[PDB]
Amino acid sequence: SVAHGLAWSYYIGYLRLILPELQARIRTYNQHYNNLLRGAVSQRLYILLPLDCGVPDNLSMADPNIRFLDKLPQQTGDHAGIKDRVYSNSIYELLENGQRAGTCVLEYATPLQTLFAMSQYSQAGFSREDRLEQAKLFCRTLEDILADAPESQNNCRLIAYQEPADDSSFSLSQEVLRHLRQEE
Amino acid sequence: SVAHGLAWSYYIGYLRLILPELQARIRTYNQHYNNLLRGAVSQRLYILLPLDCGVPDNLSMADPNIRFLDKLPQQTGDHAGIKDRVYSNSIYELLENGQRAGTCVLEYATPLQTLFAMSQYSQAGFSREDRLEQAKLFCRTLEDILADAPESQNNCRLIAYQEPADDSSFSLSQEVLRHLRQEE
Ligand SMILES: Nc1nc(=O)c2ncn([C@@H]3O[C@@H]4COP(=O)(O)O[C@H]5[C@@H](O)[C@H](n6cnc7c(N)ncnc76)O[C@@H]5COP(=O)(O)O[C@@H]3[C@@H]4O)c2[nH]1
Repeated sequence: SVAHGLAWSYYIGYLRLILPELQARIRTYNQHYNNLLRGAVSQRLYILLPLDCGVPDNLSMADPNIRFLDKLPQQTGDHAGIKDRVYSNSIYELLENGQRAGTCVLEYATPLQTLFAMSQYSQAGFSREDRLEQAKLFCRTLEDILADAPESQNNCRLIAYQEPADDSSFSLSQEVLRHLRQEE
Repeated sequence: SVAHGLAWSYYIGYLRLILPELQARIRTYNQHYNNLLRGAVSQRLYILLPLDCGVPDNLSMADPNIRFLDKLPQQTGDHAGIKDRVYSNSIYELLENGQRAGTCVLEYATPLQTLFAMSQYSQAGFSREDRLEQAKLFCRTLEDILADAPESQNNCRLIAYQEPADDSSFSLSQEVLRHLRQEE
C-alpha cells in the first residue's frame, strides 16, 4: 500500500538516522547553546500526526501557544551521492496561561503532506477517503516498526490526533503538553 | 502500491521544490564559485535509477571515473514545522580516458534505498522479487509525473539502468555521459 511504503521510508531514511544521535544533540544544545536562564530542552522527538494530513509549514504561526525558539545543531551525513546532506530539527516552546510550560523538539511527519498532495492531484488517482485510511495505516505501520526498533521508540513520541469537523475547538499545545507531561 | 507512494513523495517533497530553483543555483555556481579555469557545470539534475536498488552513499569513492568536485549553494526552506530545512546537491566530474569529459549535478534517487532496505527487513514483508517490480514501477510512475510537470521534466534527466549479473562490464560514467552528451 501507499502508507506501508511511506512509513518504511520515514523510518529508513530519517528516523533510524536521526533518533540514535538525537540525545547527544539535545544535551549538546542544553549545555552550550540553550539560554543560561531557561529550562533544558526535553529529550525525545515529538512527531505530530494529524490524521486529516493538514500540515502547515509554519507551526510557530498557526498556533499562538506554540512558538519557535531555536534550532538544534545540524546533523550531516552523506546519503545517495549527496555529500553532507543536512538533517535539522527545531525547538519549540509550549504556552499554558500565557507562560512557558514546556520546551521540546517538535515537528509534523512529513509524509502526511505527501498523502495530502496526492489527494489534490488528479494524476495520483487518490481520493480524500483513501487519504484518511492511508493516514491511519501510516501511523499504525509506523508504531509497529518503532516497537521493535533499536533506533528507538524511546527517542520519540508519536502524537496522532483528529480535529473535529463538528468544531469543538481543538488545542494542539495541550496535546503536546499532555504527551510531554506523561514523560515527567 | 509502494512504488506509487514513493514516486509521489519524491516529486511532492523534493523534485517539485528544487527543480524550479536549480537553474538559478547552477548559474550562481558557475559565475561565483566555479573554478575560473574550468568548464561550466551543465544544467539539469541527473538522477541515477539503478533497478537493483544498490545505492552507495559514496558515489565518488565507488566509481573510478566519477568524482566529487563541490557542492552547489544550499537551498533552504520551512517545511512541516522545521525551520530552514536544507536541500543540498553535489557536483561531480565525469572522466573519459583520464580526461574530464563532463561536469554535472548528480545523485541517486533516494527512495530506491527504501525499496532495498525493505527487502532486507523481515517486518516489511517485501521480497526481493517485489523490489525489482516496485523499482520499475517507481521509475515509470516518476516518468509519468514528470511528463505533465509544470515543474521540470526540463531540469532533470532520469537515468535508469541494469547491471548485468552475468558480469559483463557496465560503465556508470559512460552511461551518464551518454545522457549528458545527448543534448547539444
Ligand atoms: N521531516 C523530515 N526532515 C528531513 O530532513 C527529512 N529527510 C527525509 N525525510 C523524510 O524521511 C523519509 C525518507 O527520506 P528520503 O530521503 O528517503 O526520501 C526523500 C528523498 O528521496 C527526497 N528528499 C527530501 N529531501 C531530500 C534531500 N534533502 N535530498 C535528497 N532527497 C531528498 O524526497 C523524498 C521525500 O521527502 P519527504 O516528504 O521530506 O519525506 C522524507 C521521507 O518520507 C525527512 N523528513
